[PDB]
Amino acid sequence: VNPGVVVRISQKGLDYASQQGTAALQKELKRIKIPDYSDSFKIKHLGKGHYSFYSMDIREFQLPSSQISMVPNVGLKFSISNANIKISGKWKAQKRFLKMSGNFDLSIEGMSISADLKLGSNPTSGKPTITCSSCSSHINSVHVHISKSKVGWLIQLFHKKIESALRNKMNSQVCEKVTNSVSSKLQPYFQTLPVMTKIDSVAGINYGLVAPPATTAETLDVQMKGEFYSENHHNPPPFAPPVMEFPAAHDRMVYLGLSDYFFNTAGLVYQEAGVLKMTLRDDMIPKESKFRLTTKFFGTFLPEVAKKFPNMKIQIHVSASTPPHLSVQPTGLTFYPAVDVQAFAVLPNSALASLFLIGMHTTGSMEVSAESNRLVGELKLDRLLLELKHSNIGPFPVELLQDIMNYIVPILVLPRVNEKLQKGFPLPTPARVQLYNVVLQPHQNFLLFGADVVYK
Ligand SMILES: CCCCCCCCCCCCCCCCCC(=O)OC[C@H](COP(=O)([O-])OCC[N+](C)(C)C)OC(=O)CCCCCCCCCCCCCCCCC
Repeated sequence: VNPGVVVRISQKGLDYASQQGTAALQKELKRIKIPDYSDSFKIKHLGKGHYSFYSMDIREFQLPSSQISMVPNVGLKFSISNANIKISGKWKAQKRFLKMSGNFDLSIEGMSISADLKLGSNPTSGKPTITCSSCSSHINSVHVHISKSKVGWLIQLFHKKIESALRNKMNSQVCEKVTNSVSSKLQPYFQTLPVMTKIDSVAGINYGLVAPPATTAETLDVQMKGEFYSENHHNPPPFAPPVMEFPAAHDRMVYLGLSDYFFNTAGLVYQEAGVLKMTLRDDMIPKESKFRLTTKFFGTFLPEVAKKFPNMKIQIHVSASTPPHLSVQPTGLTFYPAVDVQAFAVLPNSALASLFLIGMHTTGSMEVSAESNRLVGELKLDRLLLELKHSNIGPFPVELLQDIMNYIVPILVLPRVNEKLQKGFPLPTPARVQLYNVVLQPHQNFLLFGADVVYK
């Protein structure tokens, strides 16, 4: 099925992911435990004894450079190159009754760590997966700076008996940490991505992955369902999502393709739940106005109203007749709302007497922006078109209600609607990230959302 939303992370985005990762990887690397090395010796002109290098602690583990390359159709390749591991510890040697002790410094440089990241999807939950398929460290030199006392044999000893085991265990510990951090911390983090985002008492958005993440030459492509759903009653959309093929760029870190299907499912869900309705009472209009929802006022042009229903208030019911459409094109987004406006006369017992039913429809601009990690918008209308559907007070020129419709609608109706639109809809962002410096480029059948991300 064509996805309703597509997320494309660019190289700039991956570079950021790697910098945050490496930084987080440094801490785990600095917590590696290297054993104590105690062994005996017997040198031709020195004698027999027991040496010991122990109580070693990692003081600095700098990872200056890190990089994530994209291996088309395969995955990511994480690489660190000039790793510097500065270790410190103590040592003690004993020759007969001679006891010698002191601290020592060790420096491991030119360490290279390479790891393969494989991306997948979990169908039963719709969450992305990431695991480390391969890892390999590599140490170039080991500078044992016990340069403080004339004890060359001990330094010779370190290189001839200990170095070969230290490096091997260091290379294993590093890849052990990397592999673990991926499964235990990288994967669980990217699963904070919203799958079933509940936005209110009525709707929610389904951001579930509909296929495994595809790695290309220059982008990591993520396909999401992107359809507003209802929990009170499930109903599939009478349309299919468009193929969102957009220019892969590297100006921003991430790019979202928000299809028209996505936006239109919202309209369907809110309509069918019977919530796009509103009651206008005469007391909502500020007391200092020309128009009044009273039969008296309506008497100026429709009496009838004042003739059958003498001096009473008027109540108007505004409801959506059909699901509001939203068209996305390179010029901008257009909204097509159709409403049923029915006027009732409020009898002295609070009962409602149907006056007439009006069919209104218009065309407006839907502007879209982003605040925090939300998608907000604002609706603006054009001329309103009235149509008379049925009248209990006889046929009349439906054009007489134009002035009333042109006050009520933009003063009473539009305001409430824009409040929800300005509240917005949650975007598919993982935890602890905020989107800044965004660009919204309208395209044919979908909206392009580009942005930079900042990880807390
Ligand atoms: C696709 C979603 C659309 C929404 C827009 C956001 C899209 C994401 C684009 C990247 C920008 C966001 C950066 C996220 C940072 C990644 C995790 C992090 O910083 O620390 C993890 C966490 C870091 O730990 P921690 O700091 O988060 O919390 C742990 C704290 N301690 C350690 C004390 C317990 O776990 C790790 O292991 C860090 C990375 C180690 C291995 C390095 C691997 C290379 C880097 C990974 C980048 C590849 C990701 C590919 C994404 C594709 C999947 C959709």
